[PDB]
Amino acid sequence: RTPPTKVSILDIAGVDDTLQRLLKEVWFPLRGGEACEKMGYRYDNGVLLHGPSGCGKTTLAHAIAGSIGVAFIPVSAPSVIGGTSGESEKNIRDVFDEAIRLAPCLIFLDQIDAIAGRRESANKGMESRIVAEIMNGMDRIRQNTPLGKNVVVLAATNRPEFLDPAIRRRFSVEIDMGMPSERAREQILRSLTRDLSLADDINFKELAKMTPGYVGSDLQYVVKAAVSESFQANIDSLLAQARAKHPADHLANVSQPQRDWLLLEAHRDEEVSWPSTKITMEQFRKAVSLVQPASKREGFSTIPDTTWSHVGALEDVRKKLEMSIIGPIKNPELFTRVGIKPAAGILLWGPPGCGKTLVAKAVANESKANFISIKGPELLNKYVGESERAVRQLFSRAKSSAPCILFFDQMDALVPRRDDSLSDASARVVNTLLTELDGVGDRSGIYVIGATNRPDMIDEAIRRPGRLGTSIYVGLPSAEDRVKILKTLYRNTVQGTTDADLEKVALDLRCTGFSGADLGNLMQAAAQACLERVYTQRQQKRKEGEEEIEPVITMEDWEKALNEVKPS
Amino acid sequence: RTPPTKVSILDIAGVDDTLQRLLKEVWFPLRGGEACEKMGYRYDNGVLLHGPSGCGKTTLAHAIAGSIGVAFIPVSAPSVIGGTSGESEKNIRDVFDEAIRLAPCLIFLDQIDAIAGRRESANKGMESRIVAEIMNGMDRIRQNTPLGKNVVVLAATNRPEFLDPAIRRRFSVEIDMGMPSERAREQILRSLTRDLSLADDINFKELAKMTPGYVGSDLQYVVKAAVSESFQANIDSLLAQARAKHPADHLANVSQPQRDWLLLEAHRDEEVSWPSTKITMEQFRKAVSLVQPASKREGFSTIPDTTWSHVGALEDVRKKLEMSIIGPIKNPELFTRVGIKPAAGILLWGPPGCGKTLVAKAVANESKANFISIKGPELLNKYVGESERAVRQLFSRAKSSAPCILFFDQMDALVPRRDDSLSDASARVVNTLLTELDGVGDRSGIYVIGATNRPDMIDEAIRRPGRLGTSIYVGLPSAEDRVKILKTLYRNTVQGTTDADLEKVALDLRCTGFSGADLGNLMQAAAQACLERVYTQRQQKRKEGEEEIEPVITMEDWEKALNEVKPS
Ligand SMILES: Nc1ncnc2c1ncn2[C@@H]1O[C@H](COP(=O)(O)OP(=O)(O)OP(=O)(O)O)[C@@H](O)[C@H]1O
Ligand SMILES: Nc1ncnc2c1ncn2[C@@H]1O[C@H](COP(=O)(O)OP(=O)(O)OP(=O)(O)O)[C@@H](O)[C@H]1O
Ligand SMILES: Nc1ncnc2c1ncn2[C@@H]1O[C@H](COP(=O)(O)OP(=O)(O)OP(=O)(O)O)[C@@H](O)[C@H]1O
Repeated sequence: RTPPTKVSILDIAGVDDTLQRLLKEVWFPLRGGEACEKMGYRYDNGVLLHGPSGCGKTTLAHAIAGSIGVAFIPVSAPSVIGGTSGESEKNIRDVFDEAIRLAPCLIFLDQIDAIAGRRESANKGMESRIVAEIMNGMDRIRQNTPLGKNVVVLAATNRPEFLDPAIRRRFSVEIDMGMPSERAREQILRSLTRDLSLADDINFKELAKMTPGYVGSDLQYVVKAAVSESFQANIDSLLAQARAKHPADHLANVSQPQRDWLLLEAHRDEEVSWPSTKITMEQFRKAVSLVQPASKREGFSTIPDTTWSHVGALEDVRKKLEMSIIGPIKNPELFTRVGIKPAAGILLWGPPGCGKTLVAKAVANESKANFISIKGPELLNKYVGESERAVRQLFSRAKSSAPCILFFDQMDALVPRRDDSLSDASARVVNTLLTELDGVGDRSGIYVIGATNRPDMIDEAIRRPGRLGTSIYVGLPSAEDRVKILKTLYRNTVQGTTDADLEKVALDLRCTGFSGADLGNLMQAAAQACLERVYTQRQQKRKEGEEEIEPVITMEDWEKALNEVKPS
Repeated sequence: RTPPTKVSILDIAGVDDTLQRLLKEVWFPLRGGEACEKMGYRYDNGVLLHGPSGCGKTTLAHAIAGSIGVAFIPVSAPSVIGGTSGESEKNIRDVFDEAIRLAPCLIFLDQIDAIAGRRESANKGMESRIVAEIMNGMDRIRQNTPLGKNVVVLAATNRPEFLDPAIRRRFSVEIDMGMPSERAREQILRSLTRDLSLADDINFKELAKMTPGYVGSDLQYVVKAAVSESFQANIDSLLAQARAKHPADHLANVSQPQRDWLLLEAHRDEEVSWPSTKITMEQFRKAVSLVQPASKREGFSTIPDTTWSHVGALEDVRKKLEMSIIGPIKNPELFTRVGIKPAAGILLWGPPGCGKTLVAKAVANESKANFISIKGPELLNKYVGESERAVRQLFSRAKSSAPCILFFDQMDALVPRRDDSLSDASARVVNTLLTELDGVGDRSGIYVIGATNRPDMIDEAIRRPGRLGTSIYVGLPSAEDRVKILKTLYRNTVQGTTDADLEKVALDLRCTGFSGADLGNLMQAAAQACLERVYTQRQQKRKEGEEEIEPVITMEDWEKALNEVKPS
């Protein structure tokens, strides 16, 4: 005999539409058994749950069993496999036999791709035989049903493509338990927090927004982490209290952790009352920093510390960018009301990497959105079929994690091979690209930014609205801007600040023919030269004559570094 | 019923940070049970302890149990396995059932890779079933918990790669019990010596200091080795005594070991009184020399006697190296104040056998930091999913014992498999490597040095600053160095040594454009020419005229060999 378990039904949320459908399909046959028998009409047999790992498939099934109050028979992937070639099949029979005999019940097949994979991919005579056993069992249920047998077979899988097309046909109902979005994460957070006394400064909405690739289990842990962090105050109190009851002078201490441990060991039968404290928003942020995501090894690319303050001038461009990208992301309400469709893509042309990197990253950071950077010819192969498949993969990855900015650096290679007939490989890639661009735009969230140092030879087809229609021209040469950049870089140091020196450096001819990346390099070069001076002087004095170290940087260091460094 | 044991908590030391973390996670749920029940918040369930064998994992667990005063349930690797196919599973259930019933308790799973290894590596139907039983038990605990059930599951393993990824996910907290310290070894030595009568000249502190990568088991053996060494005096005494009782003249001897054996055999029923002697410091040093752990594949690697005085010239390279490695280790204050992130790695490229290994050791030695050397194909295994986990392990070990220099010799194997699509295994490994490199930059202490005799096909991604960005070019063209090499090779011969000849040979133009391998070949070539002279002369004289053979080598042989041989 196998009775049901006690799991919390108030734990799962964000699955409103799907749970409703499940309820409709499962409630009538299980709960009103007498009614279905009298009518003579047939019902739903198999319910397949799919989606990514940790999506709450196992929990949903467990919850449903507990809530209805029916008998739960858990069939895990390797639980039926035995030692001898026959015991496995015998067990499958017994499972189905006992199940049909006792009703109402819920049979749950957790991780089904391990038992019933494609019969062409399995060259073993045991695996094919097991699939056959399942099929036979399914038929037996169908025949017995009009008497008073009420059993529903639930199943969970992570990938539908790995399953045998034959079993797919047998199963009738399918529920998609998809990716936890911003809204979904918010809901999950609320479910977990339900039993906790939250403070007024805590905004679960803010937490959800700044939580990219976290799953239901991860969020569960973030909540637990916050709990431990809050109870550090009580630990400090106990330490002070212990050192007063049992002093032990300085004999109990060799280090800090060991002394704390020893005091607690001495106490033993001492019971203490713990005050119920509230958690802060700061504690949650601390907890979030210490937690790890799931999709971290893929094409994620983290957003740098680049803001608008790092970009000198280009105020007109800044405003235009805000309108296009920040407008639809932050204000969807505004766009729906007026009547226009959100953006798809923009194109940047002019100076190089320095200008492009500062633009691409600044906009991306500000929106607090994801960023992916694919640079020029670092995609092409000698073979005929991986290049196109790779491009498809990039867009799929981008689609999965929205909001995201997809950045294409140096497009002068791929695009001009259309106007004149030359290569076949280049033709295929560009055509796939055009195709991918047109496809996305209705659902949005994915904004494509293209950049090139050369605007002349480009195909007009790519330029067309809906693809990369917004052509933004970028230019960097101006003195006032350079001074601002120098100040911004030298702002992040921590006495001697020296403003006059910064202005003079900017005035020089060599500085005029520079870029953002060049100025950064100049700063680093000056720092290195200064270190050389400090090292040579200090070592000479210490050995011949221990003194203090001086991290101060003067003009002589800047001048020498300036003389050597060249642009691009 | 199973009550706690009485083990000394003052025995384990050197684990300050780790013990503190363990305290935080284990103290609150076990000690203040009433408080956690009232609040309704959830806590930590599983704590996994990893690291090498004899690191004190079993002792730490035992100590923690005794110190807190909770019930200790020891579950060893083969303690739950029975005779029939069902008794094993029944026992696992009973363990979890009794454990949840009685609280507060600590369940300790010692050596878990024997019970729950990878389910793909286990083709048995019993092993997979046992893993399933553990999973089911884990879930049962989680459900029961809000009532008043307080049980923490501790576990110890020697290798994280062998564990099933499924159980890894179930366990939440992980503690790394890495490299044993100087203080810790001192303590272990004292524990073992406890029953022995040590002399006054023995300083256990000195032993511990000069014992780098030895574990608890190794130290145990060093003590045993000392015992055998002392009892050699008694052996000599018995030998002399035996040769007096039963002389047997010279009939009992053909060799030395055999005669000794024969005498003892004759005696049989002769009982002798053994005097209790004290061990010396000299005997311990002798014992230490004969002991060897080797640790891992390469394991621990002590720093050689290589300084800057062993390297001829390359003064520019020396200064650059000092800046990068010695700069951040010795002067962290300087780097934080200026504003730049510490080094992560450098690359050494040039001609075959120029002394790349020697330069690497010199830098490491000078910083008085640790050194690990992993050479080319001495990394690859037969397994697939273990390669990536092994790389992760290396970085974890390096992180634990910082400051350390991680040296990769002959990188020509791993790096070129990016520019052209080879396979999937190579792709995963290199991507994991890039990931590991990016992570280490702010935390630092671990500086990665790469060396290769071939620079052509390498991915630019690895070359980027922050990874192996600093490309240092090395060569070998100095006269003084060549003389030293010639002397070193001609040192291993055994009359006529001749120093003047060696210097002149080095001076020649043909010698200037050479390498270490070339000089070795020249020496061999000269030896061959000399043999020809000896053979022709000896045969002519013996036949026409048996005389003696002359192994002497003059300058004429060297000159002829020198004329013919060409470089590479
Ligand atoms: N949608 C969700 N809402 C609340 N909690 C969740 C959700 N999804 C997962 N969790 C938490 O994560 C845990 C894992 O859930 P579960 O094992 O059901 O996921 P899964 O999709 O079945 O994973 P797998 O299929 O790989 O076993 C649950 O115990 C739950 O605490
Ligand atoms: N860190 C340490 N401090 C003091 N003594 C130690 C330490 N580590 C080991 N020892 C000594 O060595 C013995 C072995 O310890 P223990 O069995 O806990 O190591 P282990 O890591 O659990 O080994 P394994 O996991 O292979 O069983 C202990 O009884 C102790 O006397
Ligand atoms: N197997 C060895 N490992 C390290 N040092 C060696 C070895 N054999 C000789 N040496 C030392 O190095 C000098 C010889 O240099 P060699 O031509 O072997 O180049 P190397 O870089 O030291 O060795 P390798 O090229 O094998 O790394 C000698 O002075 C000798 O003392």
